[PDB]
Amino acid sequence: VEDWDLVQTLGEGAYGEVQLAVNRVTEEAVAVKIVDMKRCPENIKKEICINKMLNHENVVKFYGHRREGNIQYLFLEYCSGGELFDRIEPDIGMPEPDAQRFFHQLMAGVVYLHGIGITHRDIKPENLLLDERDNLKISDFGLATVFRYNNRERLLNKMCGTLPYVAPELLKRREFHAEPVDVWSCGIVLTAMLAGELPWDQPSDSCQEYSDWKEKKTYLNPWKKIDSAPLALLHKILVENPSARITIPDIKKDRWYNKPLKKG
Ligand SMILES: NC[C@H](O)CNc1ccc([N+](=O)[O-])c2cccnc12
Repeated sequence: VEDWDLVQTLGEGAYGEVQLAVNRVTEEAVAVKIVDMKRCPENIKKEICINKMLNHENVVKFYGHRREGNIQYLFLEYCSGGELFDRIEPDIGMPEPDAQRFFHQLMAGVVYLHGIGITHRDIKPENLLLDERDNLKISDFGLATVFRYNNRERLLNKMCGTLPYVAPELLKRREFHAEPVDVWSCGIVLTAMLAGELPWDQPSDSCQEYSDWKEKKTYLNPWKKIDSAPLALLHKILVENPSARITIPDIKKDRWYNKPLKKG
C-alpha cells in the first residue's frame, strides 16, 4: 500500500512484521519491514544506519526507508527461499554438503561484517535467509552494533541475542570481544545443521548438556550424529575461553571446511 501492494505477511515479530511487497507496474518483489515507533525510535535509527553501510552477496540488501507517520518502512531484499531454519529436519539436519555450502556463505557474510566493524549479535537459523538460488544471506541488524571504529575495538557489555546461540563469556563477563561471540553462534548453527537439534538451552555451568560437552562426552546426543571432521571443527569453535577459541581466518584452513563434498 505504498507505490507497491502488501501481498502476504512474512515474519510477524515483536516490533511489527515483514510483509512481501510487489510493485504492480514492474512486478518486482521486495520485503518491507514495518515498525510502528509507537508500539522504540532508537534501535531503529541504528538498524537503518547500520543497514546503509552494508553491501555484500551474503547480507540481505537494503533498498531504503520512508517514515509515513510513526511508521518506518525498511525496504529489504526479499528472500524467496525463506529461512535456513526450515531446511533443518528436526533431529536429523541436512545432507553434510548442504551444510558445508551454507556454513561457507555464513562465514563470507560474517567476515564481511567484521571487516567493517559490525557484529550481528544474533546469528541463528531464523536470521539466515535463502534467496532464489539457495544462497544464504544474513538478515536483521536490529541488534547489530559497531565494535571497531577508526580502527579501535570496543568491548561489548550489553547482553543480547538468543540463549541457545549465545557464547558463555556473555553470561559470565562484564565486557567481552564481539568477534568470538559471533564465531560461537556460527558453531551452534553448524551443530543445528548437522544434527537437527540444539546442544543446550544455554552455555552455563548450571546446564547438564553443556557440562557434558566440556567433559568431551561426544558419545552423547547432538555430537554422535556428526562425524569426525565437522566435529573436529566444532571442537575448535565451541571452546569456552573466548581467547583460545578459533578465529575465522583459522576456520578457513580447517580440514572439514576445505573438504570437497559438493557438486555445482
Ligand atoms: N530475522 C528475520 C526473520 O527471518 C523473519 N522471517 C522471515 C521469513 C521469511 C522471509 N522471507 O523473505 O520469506 C523473510 C523475509 C524478510 C525478513 N524476514 C523473513
